[PDB]
Amino acid sequence: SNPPPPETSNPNKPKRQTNQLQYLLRVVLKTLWKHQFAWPFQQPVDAVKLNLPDYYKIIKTPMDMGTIKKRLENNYYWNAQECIQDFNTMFTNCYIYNKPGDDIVLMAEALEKLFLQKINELPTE
Ligand SMILES: CN1C[C@@H](Cn2c3c(c4ccccc42)C(=O)NCC3)CC1=O
Repeated sequence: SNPPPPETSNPNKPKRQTNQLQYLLRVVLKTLWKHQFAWPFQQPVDAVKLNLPDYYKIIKTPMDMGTIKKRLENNYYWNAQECIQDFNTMFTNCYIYNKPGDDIVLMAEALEKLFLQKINELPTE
């Protein structure tokens, strides 16, 4: 009914950290996760429960911070850009599905503002 949970662990992928991946987990994710607006974004959108039966028709690639958090904890990302893309996909999804001015879009905008500020201080590759 809902799409399967996105993959958060990669078998046979070696454990490798980078400065940027460390920053994305220990600074960026940590700051966004504790924000008062984080909660709609802490797990996949359950469009069946939330009565959004057109959501998956519009959103071909769902993404959320719970998935990102698990991916970072599991060292699923090969590089920081994959993780940054997941954050960007999450925000884009919100902006192309919901009416501007709806609470959820205002919440996404506040989280993205903080995200982009932290990304301005991303360590150089
Ligand atoms: C990440 N999500 C959550 C989904 C459910 N949803 C919506 C609002 C909303 C507000 C607070 C929690 C969930 C909310 C809102 O303002 N207008 C309608 C949609 C839509 C979406 O893209």
